[PDB]
Amino acid sequence: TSSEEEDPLAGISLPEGVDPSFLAALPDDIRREVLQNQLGIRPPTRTAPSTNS
Repeated sequence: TSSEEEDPLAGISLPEGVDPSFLAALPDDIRREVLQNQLGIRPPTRTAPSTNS
């Protein structure tokens, strides 16, 4: 991990419910895990509505 934590008031692009404290304080592994699996949202370009969700 790093001390460089992303703050929610810093206008960072996260879905609702997803707070960056556990994302920045814990590794990037479970960070992408919780984003992709829970919300189904993809930061890369959406070309398929039937995504991993």
